[PDB]
Amino acid sequence: PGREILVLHVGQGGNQIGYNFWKTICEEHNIDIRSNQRKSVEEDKVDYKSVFLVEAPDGFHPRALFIDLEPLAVEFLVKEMKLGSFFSEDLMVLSYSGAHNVWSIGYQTGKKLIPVILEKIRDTMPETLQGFLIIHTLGGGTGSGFGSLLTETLKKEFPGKGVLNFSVLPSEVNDVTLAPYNTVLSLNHLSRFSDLVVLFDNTALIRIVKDQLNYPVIKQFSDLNFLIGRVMASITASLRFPGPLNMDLMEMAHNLVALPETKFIIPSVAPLTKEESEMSTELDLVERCFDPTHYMVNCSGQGKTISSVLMFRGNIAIENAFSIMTDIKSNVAFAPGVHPDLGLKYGICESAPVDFDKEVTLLSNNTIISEVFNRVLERFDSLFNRDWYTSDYVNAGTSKSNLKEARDNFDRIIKIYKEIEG
Ligand SMILES: Nc1nc2c(ncn2[C@@H]2O[C@H](COP(=O)(O)OP(=O)(O)OP(=O)(O)O)[C@@H](O)[C@H]2O)c(=O)[nH]1
Ligand SMILES: [Mg+2]
Ligand code: NA
Repeated sequence: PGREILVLHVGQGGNQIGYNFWKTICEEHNIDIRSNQRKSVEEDKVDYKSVFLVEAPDGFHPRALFIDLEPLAVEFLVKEMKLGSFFSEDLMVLSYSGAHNVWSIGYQTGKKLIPVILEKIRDTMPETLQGFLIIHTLGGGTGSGFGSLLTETLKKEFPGKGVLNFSVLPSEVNDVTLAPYNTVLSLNHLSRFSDLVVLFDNTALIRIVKDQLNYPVIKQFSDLNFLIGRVMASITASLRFPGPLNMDLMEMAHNLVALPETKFIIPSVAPLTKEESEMSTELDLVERCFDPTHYMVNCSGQGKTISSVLMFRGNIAIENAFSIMTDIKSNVAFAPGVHPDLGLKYGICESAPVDFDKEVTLLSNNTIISEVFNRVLERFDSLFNRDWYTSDYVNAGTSKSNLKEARDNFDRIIKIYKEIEG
């Protein structure tokens, strides 16, 4: 017993992403998400289901909480996807009134539900829990504010356990005009209390789906969020299936976080289709992961990699994984202080993702984060310098001084990344 993880889904986006994540986890473990049972004994594989799944005498359940300040996103999701016996009511923490896209309302209002959330965690979490994953968007009010509150709360209440965030940044044109405030307040909070923040944005996700999967249309967020679920599943695969070289959450964080502030990570995965997994080399897949076309954050270029984690899944030639390392270091730009022999952390798992031959997942700590964050800062300043949209932050406990304090700390993080870039 040990290595267990609890996943908290917060707000509309965080819970919708949760559907794709848990669908992927059940499929990888050959669990029927509708019956809660193994699909069969014969195809039960040697694995460690307890990382994300609770086995009870009646069947399997997600080690998850489904948290929102309004009920519709979760209720509609559970009905449409027929999740009623897996996303069960005892795992939901729902209110009625919404955060109205204001971080401060999400933070304040969420405080009222913290006792129930802690009781549920303390009621069912094994003592050996290794950590928490918080799934949320940063541009709305509940994912951002309540997610921030939860990051702070768990790090304070459970010292010694990992707190990792999977966080969706605003799109290149924001689809919430308040998103700069909500994103700066969230990234400030996560810089204080998270151990590692894995970032995504919808501009990059849409580009990948349209250009790598060539979907003719995206009608529901499930046809975008599957990419976030894929990253979450694959970087934990070596906790759940056999393989030559396994790694846990804080093992990956320790290899990535060069300075305490540099905890903001860009993920990528290759290939995106089964057909490509059958006609690709380890070299080709790693090169795709390091290419901006595959980054799940919208970036202007390759940037400079400070540190990276690569998970090789499936039918992997270990000699190829090792021999390409000099080629990665020669062909990918790394930050000036990175020694030629350093900057790579490998995990190798024998389990391929559903029906693929092999797959590589990259977590990159990259100086280009400074460009992504600077753009957020420029959006923030365009509102804040005019005093636009501040009233309902002020009315919910975030003074104008507090907004500025969060902005200035955010800027200090940007400058650390820019300094490392050289
Ligand atoms: N990738 C992805 N983005 C989403 C999803 N749902 C919403 N978004 C994005 O998330 C941001 C809006 O945040 P929501 O998650 O809707 O807000 P919330 O956390 O429910 O907060 P409130 O509605 O303000 O209480 C926008 O940038 C949306 O485009 C989703 O399922 N997947
Ligand atoms: Mg909402
Ligand atoms: Na909303």
